[PDB]
Amino acid sequence: MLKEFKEFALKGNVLDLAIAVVMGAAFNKIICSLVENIIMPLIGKIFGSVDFAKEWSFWGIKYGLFIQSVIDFIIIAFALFIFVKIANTLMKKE
Amino acid sequence: MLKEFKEFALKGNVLDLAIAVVMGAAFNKIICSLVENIIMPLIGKIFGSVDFAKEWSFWGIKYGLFIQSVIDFIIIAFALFIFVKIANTLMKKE
Amino acid sequence: MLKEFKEFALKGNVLDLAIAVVMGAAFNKIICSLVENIIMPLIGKIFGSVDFAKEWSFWGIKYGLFIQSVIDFIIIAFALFIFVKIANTLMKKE
Amino acid sequence: MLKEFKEFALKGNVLDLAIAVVMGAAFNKIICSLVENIIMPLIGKIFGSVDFAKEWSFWGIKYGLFIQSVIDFIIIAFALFIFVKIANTLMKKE
Repeated sequence: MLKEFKEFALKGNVLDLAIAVVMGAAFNKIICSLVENIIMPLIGKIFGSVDFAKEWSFWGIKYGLFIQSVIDFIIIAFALFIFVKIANTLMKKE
Repeated sequence: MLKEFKEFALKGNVLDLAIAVVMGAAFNKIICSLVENIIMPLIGKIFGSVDFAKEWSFWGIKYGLFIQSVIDFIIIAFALFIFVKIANTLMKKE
Repeated sequence: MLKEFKEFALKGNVLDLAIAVVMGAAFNKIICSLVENIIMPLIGKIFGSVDFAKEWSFWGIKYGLFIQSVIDFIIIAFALFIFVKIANTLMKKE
Repeated sequence: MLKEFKEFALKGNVLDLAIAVVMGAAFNKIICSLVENIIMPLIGKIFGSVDFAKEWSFWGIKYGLFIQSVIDFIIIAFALFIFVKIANTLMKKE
């Protein structure tokens, strides 16, 4: 029940690690939820059209779709930006 | 077969790292399995209705769906809570 | 082109970090590929039947499906086990 | 509003951690986008055919599909390779 090799004691500071993977992932979603349902749309009805990458072919057929993922890598970073500042200040505790 | 640059020796303490990504992810699922099949439902037949976020439109159409992901970020954290305490004590070894 | 705040220099030892997320994830899949196409099946035609969790209902309807995810958390750990030992020794370099 | 146990102050250097999970994942996609839409195809119209793993059966029916995931683990590593070098030098700032 206590100290051998299969069971060290209680699941130690593996606690924060697990929390890392479990809450980081959870965080990941909120981040995107915002960008896919708010951000992307906004940028779409204002500053310009949404996307452009259904672009290629090349004596074979690669894709500019590559770029698209980057372009968003770019706007996906952004949402975090706007997230941190809007949240760092308006931190209400209920 | 031994020491150059492409092969250092044996796959060293990359061991725990791999285990991190492989078992953290695995953990992630159990966490959710609980929340999606037990927790969420419970909170649904008792303390109140499940969700509310199919809410928006805005001279364009963003979404409160944003919130939903957060609201769950909130309840997804919770399941971990109840998980740790119910498990930290009832730690049986078969 | 060099040292301000937006661009530090070259994408530094963020290199290993990126490699972590990019190759750990990649690893994650191989791990599972094995368990879903080899391991799980094996354990299914020999030591016994595959799974059991389509089990519940409870004056509401939660699920033992919860367990299933754990049971596999258990066998998903295993595949890593058998993976490391079978690979640590049979390390051929082509 | 300040220092108790539920709220430490402001969401501290959990900042980089979150950024890790949020941008590493984001990175992960671009990596693959390239390999699935450019790399894999290329290697397919030139150096040879794409894949081979729809291979097995074994007095039961396991799969070489196992290998496939590894083979790609191999080519998925590669794309990173070509990514870093093509990018480390052509680092333009707009």
